[PDB]
Amino acid sequence: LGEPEPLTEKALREASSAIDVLGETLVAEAYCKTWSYREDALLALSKKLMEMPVGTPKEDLKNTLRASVFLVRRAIKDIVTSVFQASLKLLKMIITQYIPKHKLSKLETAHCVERTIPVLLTRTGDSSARLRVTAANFIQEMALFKEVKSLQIIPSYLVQPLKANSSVHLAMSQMGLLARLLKDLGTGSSGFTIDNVMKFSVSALEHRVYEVRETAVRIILDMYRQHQASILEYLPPDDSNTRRNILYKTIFEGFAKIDG
Repeated sequence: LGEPEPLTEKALREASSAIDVLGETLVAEAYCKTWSYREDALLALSKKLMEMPVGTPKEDLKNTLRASVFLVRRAIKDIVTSVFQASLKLLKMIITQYIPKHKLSKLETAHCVERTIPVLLTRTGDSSARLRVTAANFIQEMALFKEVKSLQIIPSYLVQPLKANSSVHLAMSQMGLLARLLKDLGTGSSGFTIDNVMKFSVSALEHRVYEVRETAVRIILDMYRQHQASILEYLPPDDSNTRRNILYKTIFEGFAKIDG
């Protein structure tokens, strides 16, 4: 049980503000090469956050939240599973317990979500299937927490178009999350719209990976079962020249199958 190594010059400037709020010891623990210290820092921070009394000044509560979110964000990228899992436990406590306990605003909730969800989505492209599932399940869990659901933030990340050079795992995970949360949250108040969903799905039909294109077809057909006529403007016209692309054939005779 030797002490954590010192922070590098780069880490020092990067974590400058967190050091003032949380102290150098805890930040050094979080940055060091010993996973059990990285884990302990997050669990210690978890204890510290919930022991802060109700009447604590709002600016101290917000600073502490912002410094903690800074550490959660880096720990979501951890190379050891236990540290990754401890960061999710901390993140959940901040959004679901700390914020409502101290009656903090929607801007704080939004800050937690905006700083962590994009980094968490990168972990849904991990090589480990068990890690992809843990990351995806947590995103689904946060998307349905009452305070986060109201902000409509998470659906907006899930409809962002798939990059050309995107991995097979990353693309499949995003599509899986889109389909599952679209069914749970629906259209209107959620942040999903016929507009952004179809825009995403039609764009995915040009992806290099067969399985990505195939899932886009499945989502388009599901949107036709629900919304019928209002999605047709997003697609090309139904005729035999369009049907010389094999995917659009499947879609349009798919539409024909769904009707009489």
